[PDB]
Amino acid sequence: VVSEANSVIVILDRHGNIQRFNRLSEEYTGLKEQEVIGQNVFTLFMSPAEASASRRNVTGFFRNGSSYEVERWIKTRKGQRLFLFRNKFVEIFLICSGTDIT
Ligand SMILES: CCCCCCCCC/C=C\C(=O)O
Repeated sequence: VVSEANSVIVILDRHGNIQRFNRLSEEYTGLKEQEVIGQNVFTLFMSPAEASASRRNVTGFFRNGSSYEVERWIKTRKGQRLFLFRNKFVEIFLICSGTDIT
């Protein structure tokens, strides 16, 4: 293996259901891409408080959408971890470019 990635890259739809789930995201969660595509990212990987605020962002972003950055406490195999996500359209899908800033 010649190289690795430094960012958790998850692609979502307006409902928050996962479409792509890169390799670093699997290592953080123990769940492979095949398991989580079609699954809701909010209920899977964040608490109710974070899920609430995030789900409104994604829904609001798909209405009047401008690229933005967000800090979201994510729920991983080693407890919660804070990620900076750079979010933007590809318009059906939302690319989430995350960095563990814990
Ligand atoms: C362990 C996988 C974590 C992927 C979670 C995606 C978070 C993307 C954040 C999107 C909208 C927001 O909250 O403003």
